Amino acid sequence: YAWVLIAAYVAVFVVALVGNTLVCLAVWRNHHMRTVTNYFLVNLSLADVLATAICLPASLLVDITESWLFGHALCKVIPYLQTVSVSVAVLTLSFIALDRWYAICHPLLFKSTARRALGSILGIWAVSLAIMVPQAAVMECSSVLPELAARTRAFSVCDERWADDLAPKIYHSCFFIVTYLAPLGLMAMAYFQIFRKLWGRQIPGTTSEVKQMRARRKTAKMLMVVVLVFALCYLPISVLNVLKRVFGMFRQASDREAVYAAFTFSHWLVYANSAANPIIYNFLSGKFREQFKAAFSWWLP
Ligand SMILES: CCCCCCCC/C=C\CCCCCCCC(=O)O[C@H](COC(=O)CCCCCCCCCCCCCCC)COP(=O)(O)OC[C@@H](O)CO
Ligand SMILES: CCN(Cc1cccnc1)C(=O)CN(c1ccc(OC)nc1)S(=O)(=O)c1ccccc1C
Ligand SMILES: CCCCCCCCS[C@@H]1O[C@H](CO)[C@@H](O)[C@H](O)[C@H]1O
Ligand SMILES: CCCCCCCCS[C@@H]1O[C@H](CO)[C@@H](O)[C@H](O)[C@H]1O
Ligand SMILES: CCCCCCCCS[C@@H]1O[C@H](CO)[C@@H](O)[C@H](O)[C@H]1O
Ligand SMILES: CCCCCCCCS[C@@H]1O[C@H](CO)[C@@H](O)[C@H](O)[C@H]1O
Ligand SMILES: CCCCCCCCS[C@@H]1O[C@H](CO)[C@@H](O)[C@H](O)[C@H]1O
Ligand SMILES: CCCCCCCCS[C@@H]1O[C@H](CO)[C@@H](O)[C@H](O)[C@H]1O
Ligand SMILES: CCCCCCCCS[C@@H]1O[C@H](CO)[C@@H](O)[C@H](O)[C@H]1O
Ligand SMILES: CCCCCCCCS[C@@H]1O[C@H](CO)[C@@H](O)[C@H](O)[C@H]1O
Ligand SMILES: CCCCCCCCS[C@@H]1O[C@H](CO)[C@@H](O)[C@H](O)[C@H]1O
Ligand code: NA
Repeated sequence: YAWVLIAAYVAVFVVALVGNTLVCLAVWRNHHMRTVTNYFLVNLSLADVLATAICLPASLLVDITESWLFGHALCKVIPYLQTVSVSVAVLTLSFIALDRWYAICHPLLFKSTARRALGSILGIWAVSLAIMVPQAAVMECSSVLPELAARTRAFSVCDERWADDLAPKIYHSCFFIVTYLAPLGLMAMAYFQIFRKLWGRQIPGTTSEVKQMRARRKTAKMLMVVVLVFALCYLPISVLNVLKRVFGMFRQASDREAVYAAFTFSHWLVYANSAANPIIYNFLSGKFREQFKAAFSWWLP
């Protein structure tokens, strides 16, 4: 099953790096692509490239070897970068939802500009980089057999170190709510209201307002799919983390094989999400589809 896992990780790594570079390039090279949503979708691609390039190979080696082969320093740095990336992704999706909700449901309160989106993007990185410092603090690299640590990294493990049994329960309950449940629950409600507004009863006297509304339905439909695919890809890892850290599950040696498989699939799924988003844009955005088609047909075959 290791060949199947390596191949799946290789496929995801290649599709994510190519797909996400194409998203960044399409927006950078084309003025018509520089919309508020597409600036945030570029930020999602930057967070997804950070995870794919630096964290995906380390995660594939842990899932294959059942050991940490990158030393003490990277045992703090790689978990930190993976968590920062999840925070940038979820906060980016939250700010898109917020932008679309105000623009469509409450149009005359806040100004939606590309320059304000760049300020929001910097804020997302500033917040994500700071709130994940406690995650890096608890990461520790230890050898299961101390007397062999000097000759091999085979029996070395990277894991969280907690001084008491209550602190990880409080921390991981907050982690789940902040990185998954509260932003996705709020986004679901925002998109339900956007759905009712865009697909609801047409108000008469609207100007050739008609074009923006048609364009908005296409974008909202795409964004709802991105949010639903994010919710599904991050559901196993989020649930497994809570059950392990808060409810003290998966500690029995008899279950080792079932637990290994479930956690390994949940780790791959996170990375599969970085590969999924450019594929979603290709099928649900004629603008991105046109750019990707140009990239594979004449920019470079
Ligand atoms: C750390 C977080 C950081 C992220 C922060 C950024 C997150 C920003 C994301 C999006 C911004 C947009 C938010 C807008 C949310 C809009 C919420 C909303 O209005 O829906 C309500 C449903 O409530 C309801 O009964 C349902 C009540 C909630 C159900 C409980 C599930 C909890 C999951 C989530 C809980 C989070 C709460 C956060 C607490 C501060 C009322 O609808 P209503 O009837 O008018 O009909 C709808 C339709 O028919 C209108 O045409
Ligand atoms: C507390 C963080 N967490 C929960 C979580 C909920 C939702 C989204 N991501 C992570 C974990 O499961 C723990 N971690 C994890 C493991 C593999 C992986 O593959 C996508 N993703 C995250 S970790 O601290 O970032 C870590 C730990 C040890 C080795 C490598 C890494 C990246
Ligand atoms: C091709 C690039 C893909 C890798 C993704 C990483 C993007 C860099 S985010 C960057 O992190 C810095 C931390 O020092 C902050 O100073 C910046 O304000 C913030 O914007
Ligand atoms: C200049 C001030 C303009 C801002 C005034 C806000 C008007 C409140 S509308 C209110 O908004 C909610 C969220 O969309 C819906 O759930 C409700 O059903 C709907 O009645
Ligand atoms: C819990 C929320 C944490 C996410 C951090 C982002 C905070 C918003 S930054 C702020 O956003 C404005 C528009 O939103 C821009 O006009 C500004 O120039 C910029 O500085
Ligand atoms: C922009 C904010 C940058 C700081 C993020 C830290 C990245 C992991 S390095 C690591 O951080 C730990 C505390 O988190 C400490 O135990 C170590 O001394 C230090 O080597
Ligand atoms: C807002 C954060 C809320 C986190 C929820 C923590 C619940 C974990 S189980 C709970 O933990 C206690 C301390 O270990 C024990 O006294 C109880 O017997 C046990 O049932
Ligand atoms: C704070 C974030 C992490 C915690 C989320 C898990 C909530 C579990 S509550 C759970 O609901 C069940 C429903 O059937 C009851 O049977 C149980 O008695 C009760 O334990
Ligand atoms: C959405 C992610 C949060 C998980 C919510 C599902 C409810 C958790 S069932 C959990 O099962 C354990 C083993 O029987 C017990 O220790 C706990 O009492 C019980 O609560
Ligand atoms: C979105 C998916 C959420 C799934 C949450 C899983 C929580 C189930 S834990 C555990 O499972 C056992 C099955 O045998 C039951 O006997 C126990 O009563 C229960 O505590
Ligand atoms: C904001 C508060 C959030 C509270 C969510 C905790 C749900 C309590 S279920 C209860 O407690 C422990 C897990 O918390 C488990 O060890 C037990 O098996 C289970 O029966
Ligand atoms: Na992602």
